[PDB]
Amino acid sequence: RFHSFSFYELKNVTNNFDERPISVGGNKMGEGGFGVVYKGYVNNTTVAVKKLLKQQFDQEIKVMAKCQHENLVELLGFSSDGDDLCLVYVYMPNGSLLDRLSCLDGTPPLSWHMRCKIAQGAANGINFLHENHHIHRDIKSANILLDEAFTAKISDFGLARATVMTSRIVGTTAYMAPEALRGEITPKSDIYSFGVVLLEIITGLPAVDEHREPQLLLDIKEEIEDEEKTIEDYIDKKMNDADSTSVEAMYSVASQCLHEKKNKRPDIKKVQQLLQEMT
Ligand SMILES: Cn1cc(Nc2nc(NC3(C)CC3)c3nc(CC#N)ccc3n2)cn1
Repeated sequence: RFHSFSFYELKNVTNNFDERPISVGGNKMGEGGFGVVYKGYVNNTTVAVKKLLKQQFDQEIKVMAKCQHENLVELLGFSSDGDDLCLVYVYMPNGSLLDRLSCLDGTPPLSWHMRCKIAQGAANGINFLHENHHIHRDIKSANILLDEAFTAKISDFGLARATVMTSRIVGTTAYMAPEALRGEITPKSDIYSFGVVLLEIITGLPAVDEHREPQLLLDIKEEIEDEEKTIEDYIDKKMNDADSTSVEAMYSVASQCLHEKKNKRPDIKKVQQLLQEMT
């Protein structure tokens, strides 16, 4: 299905992998899942080039082939010329949800209306993966990309897995479920991580911050339950269109996702249903 590249092609499309900022004159859009991503070109389509480990390259293509959905990023191609490896996708013009929440490079803050659509879209993408018996294992705002219409697209299926335990604990610790940190592999851990994403959407705060109390965003749930704070205290001030009702409705979903006991968390279908009722 995917078009097979050759390293020279990609070297050139990326202006010899100009690994520097776009502001200056480079091509580096960013770095992430065991790699770097630069803006590239294929005739009419702008591509994202993921220059990289081998087993994470092999799995990404495996998962991408069976999992095509409007809320999953689309893989167009790749190149496997030696130890230098490359993955190629439809370029997401509005980058990651993490970067848009932080207004990286001066992009305007996302409105509450836009935030609600992104949360629903991301929940729909997770639903598709769970329906297809796949556990993402690295649900985070850096892995939620935004297209030309700010439609949420789940990315990075390198750690994805098709109850079961592991010796190699992998993921982003600020987003990980307690049982995932203990080696358990369960789709219930993806729900917990999605709860952290929902808190990031409401607050616009990063999942972890050394210079903050609490350092971990997931801990604001406790502050609220203990009444040391309100959700209203944490609503992102960079919005003019949030209303208490839908904000509290999204917080309620986030709160349920963040249950310490995995079996007490809602499944993705209940999450999707609850986010749809919110609007
Ligand atoms: C403004 N801006 C647009 C972009 N576009 C973009 N960014 C991707 N990753 C980021 C966020 C690290 C750079 C990306 N990633 C994949 C999948 C992978 N790897 C597929 C498409 C992508 N498109 C980035 N900043």
